[PDB]
Amino acid sequence: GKSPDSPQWRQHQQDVRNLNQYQTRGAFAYISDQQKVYARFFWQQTGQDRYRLLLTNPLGSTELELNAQPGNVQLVDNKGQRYTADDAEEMIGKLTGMPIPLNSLRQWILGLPGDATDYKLDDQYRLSEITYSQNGKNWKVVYGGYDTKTQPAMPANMELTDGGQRIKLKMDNWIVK
Repeated sequence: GKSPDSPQWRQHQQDVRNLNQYQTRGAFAYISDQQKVYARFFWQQTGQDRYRLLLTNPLGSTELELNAQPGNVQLVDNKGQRYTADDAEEMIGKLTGMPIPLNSLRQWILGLPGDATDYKLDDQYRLSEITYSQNGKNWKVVYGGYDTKTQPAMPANMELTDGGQRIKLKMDNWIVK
């Protein structure tokens, strides 16, 4: 698609990084041969390295609560037990069985490649696909329709796959500042 070496893509990156707060919510789905997790999610982010992920059950209870800051991450599991560790990815994988690539997601959920260098844009110069190798772990990110009701537009449909595990995100809306 559209080349990343274009003023439109540079402008989009700038507009997203110029933001200081991001918040979205929607439907979350984690699928693997070991487990299937369906829940409503709430993602709140401040800057590029601080965020909160909340997964709530259909009935209203918390299935997962994760708050992350560089080198400090707190997690409340599906049984309500709270833990603190230094790395978000190791922590979510070890405590819930869902090895979600949170460190990368804090960039990808915003429509930015982050540490990834292998990616492509759609006709509107918006992130469309990403291939990220993380220790033999090739993550494949596919973007669906964007939320064009915000400025800049933000991702509203995302699918992440590792070949085995699959994570689906569908955002109802966003609030950015």
